[PDB]
Amino acid sequence: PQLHNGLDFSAKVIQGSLDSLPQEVRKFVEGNAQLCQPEYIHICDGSEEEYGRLLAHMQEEGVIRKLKKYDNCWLALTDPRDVARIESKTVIITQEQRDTVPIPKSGQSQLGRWMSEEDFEKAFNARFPGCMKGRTMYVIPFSMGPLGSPLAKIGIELTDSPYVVASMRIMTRMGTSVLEALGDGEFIKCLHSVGCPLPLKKPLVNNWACNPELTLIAHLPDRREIISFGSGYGGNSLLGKKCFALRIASRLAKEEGWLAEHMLILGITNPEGKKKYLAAAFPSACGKTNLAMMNPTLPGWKVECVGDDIAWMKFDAQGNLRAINPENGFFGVAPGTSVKTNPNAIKTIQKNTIFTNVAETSDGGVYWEGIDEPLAPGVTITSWKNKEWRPQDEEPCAHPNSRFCTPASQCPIIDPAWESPEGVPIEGIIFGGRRPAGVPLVYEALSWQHGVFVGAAMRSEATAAAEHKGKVIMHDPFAMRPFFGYNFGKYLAHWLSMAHRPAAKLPKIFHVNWFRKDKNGKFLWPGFGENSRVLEWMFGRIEGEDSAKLTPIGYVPKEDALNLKGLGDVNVEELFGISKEFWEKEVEEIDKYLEDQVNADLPYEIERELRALKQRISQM
Ligand SMILES: Nc1nc2c(ncn2[C@@H]2O[C@H](COP(=O)(O)OP(=O)(O)O)[C@@H](O)[C@H]2O)c(=O)[nH]1
Ligand SMILES: [Mn+2]
Ligand SMILES: [Mn+2]
Ligand SMILES: [Mn+2]
Repeated sequence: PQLHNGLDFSAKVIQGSLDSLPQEVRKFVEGNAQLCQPEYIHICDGSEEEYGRLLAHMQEEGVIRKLKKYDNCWLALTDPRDVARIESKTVIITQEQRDTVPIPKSGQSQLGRWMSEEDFEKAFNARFPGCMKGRTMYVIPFSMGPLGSPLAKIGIELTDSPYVVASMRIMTRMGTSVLEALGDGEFIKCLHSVGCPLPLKKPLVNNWACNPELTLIAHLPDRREIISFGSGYGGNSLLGKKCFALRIASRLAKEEGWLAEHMLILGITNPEGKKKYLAAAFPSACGKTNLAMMNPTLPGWKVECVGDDIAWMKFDAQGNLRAINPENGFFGVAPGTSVKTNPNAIKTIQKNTIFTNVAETSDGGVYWEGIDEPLAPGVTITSWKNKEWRPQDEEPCAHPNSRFCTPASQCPIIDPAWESPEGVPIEGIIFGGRRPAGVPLVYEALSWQHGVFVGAAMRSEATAAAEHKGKVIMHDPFAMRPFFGYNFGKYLAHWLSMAHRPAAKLPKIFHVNWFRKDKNGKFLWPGFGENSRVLEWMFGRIEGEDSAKLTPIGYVPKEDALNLKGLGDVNVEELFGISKEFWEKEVEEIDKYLEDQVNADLPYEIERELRALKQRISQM
């Protein structure tokens, strides 16, 4: 009810009907409409018609450009201040800090950013009231995972950015069919605003609405709410990806007995017609997308992509670990993507794809560093800064975090079961990162508990994913450091508890390093499609082949166990060398890290593995 006309936003709905929404969806929409005060409300139906008008609208506003060279591809150029997912502005709200992060022993926690309810209410009320003035509030009903899938979860994102709507249509299942599937069911509440109410008080750069100063990405697992303000870029605004599928989801999985992980999923078929599914957790910019879409160099081997970033996993009745990709597309880094590195990505992004902050060629194409493709005579390049760009300048023409947003269905090697609601059985889990020294090409864990320790001990050199710079080696256990939804110590115990499941078929756990370098700073391993040779060894090890040698850090391939034909010039000694001096140092850093960062919440079995690894090394 009401005594005036300030609560019924029906007159501002320009597509859809507040009446057709489930009760709790309407309250969520109208309540924030009253708080944010949008000029219009647009309930997305996910149709092609809506998508086409949205793109046309953004093209008329100067928000996106049409890439004439390709089929329905578009380029967005962001404010240079809003070009990446901001980890320092990402917080998780719980009544108790210990629910979100372990209480460090000495210093500040790297496993998460906790904020109290009281502090968040002050930050929230300082940002959102009236933040959508003069703008349209889009209502995105989206499903993470195939509709009707047992591991699928439904969310509603409210946003004032048509760029977010278009991207969410690619990255999720979005439209009217989700509302019908949701019914009166529970849903994750996602609220997003670029934080630029009209009239504008700060001139917009590149027609990119954003509020860097007030940027804040908040998670409230207890209330099932994601609240993001100030940024329109990727992980900050596509709330189903990191905020939902990893942070919120990891907490739900802990409660409900499954796993939400930062893992690609790929199926691999060998020359004998046997096919296995693998999952791999690498930190950002460490090769998940290249591995998941690999073009294998070994004849008779086939790699198929289920997903390249997020895996939701759960043991089924038979004891198999089943995984689904909850996403609907790929949001991959553009630079470095070439025909020789990731030809399957090139084939995917040639249509129905949105590019952000890559360079544009004069003939309506895209360009970026590492594309490894010559341009025709006369073709000029416009940088992501919307300026004439020559290869002689030091400015890269594409931002290092530039992106393509492409539908997964267009991947030529998309797995025929990538949308199966039952998921795919995982028989192996891979951990890895950028280690320039010490860590061999591949080793296999000695047990489940050691495997969990291997994931917890993961380290990798600073890349260009968050706001980290320089050449530093940091910890990123399970490749989840930016994404833990709850106490990491409890996360370890959750992983360890899977070994207690009856009839559980635990997958083998491997650790790979594509990035070891020699004394000259040159990669010892060619990588890319050649990684199929490493997958072949894992494949045989899962079948039980006696191809492993025992070392202090785990099992490594026997001599001549790796198919190295066609290479031969590879320095195998330095590539699999295990140095006592290096690993003595490695255990100590892991020890100091786990002791400080996990402290009282470190499971004993993890501490035992650390002690056991320290002992085996000391006997070298
Ligand atoms: N040396 C080497 N580099 C790689 C390999 N795979 C990927 N890369 C590089 O790592 C960067 C990011 O790769 P990407 O697949 O997007 O990583 P993701 O963010 O985990 O999906 C790209 O620029 C690639 O050139 C590899 O096997 N060897
Ligand atoms: Mn990722
Ligand atoms: Mn990627
Ligand atoms: Mn145990």
